[PDB]
Amino acid sequence: NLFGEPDEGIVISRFGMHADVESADGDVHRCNIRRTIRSLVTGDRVVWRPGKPAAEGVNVKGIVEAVHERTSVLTRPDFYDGVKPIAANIDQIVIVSAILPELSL
RNA sequence: GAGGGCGCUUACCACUUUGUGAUUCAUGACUGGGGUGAAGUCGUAACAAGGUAACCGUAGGGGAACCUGCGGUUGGAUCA
Ligand SMILES: [Mg+2]
Ligand SMILES: [Mg+2]
Ligand SMILES: [Mg+2]
Repeated sequence: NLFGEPDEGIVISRFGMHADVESADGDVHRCNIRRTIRSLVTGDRVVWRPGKPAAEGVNVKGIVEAVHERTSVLTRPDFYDGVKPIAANIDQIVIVSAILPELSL
């Protein structure tokens, strides 16, 4: 409760119980998520509010309220896990491989 | 004179000092695991004969669930 300013920002990472949300200027600010969120991935623009600092200048978390529409999505299914999206909202993929341990085709 | 007092000295001994142990609390870089986490990643181990029957003890292996070797049990199916 007692949330802050609704704004657009880019999610840095995903940690299940919470997520790292970068603001519109480059501020690392971790936030938890809304219970109605079906999925949240790395690099997804969201609607979020950075809570309210209890101590003056020292805040713990904010919340991520809403999720914008997807440009792309990387959904890969799995046995006994179902279809799970990994990443989204991307234009280019770079397949990176090495000769060690193996280089398969 | 007898005797007493003072003073001195000795015995006992508190506090106090050094050397060096035992024990206890607080602090403590670092470090060992474990628990609590529905949505995160990695795999599909076990529960059906769960797709190499499982489990226990022990040794070795490797991100990991685990696997292999030896021995035992049925808390195993199908089987005469
Ligand atoms: Mg299995
Ligand atoms: Mg099995
Ligand atoms: Mg056996």
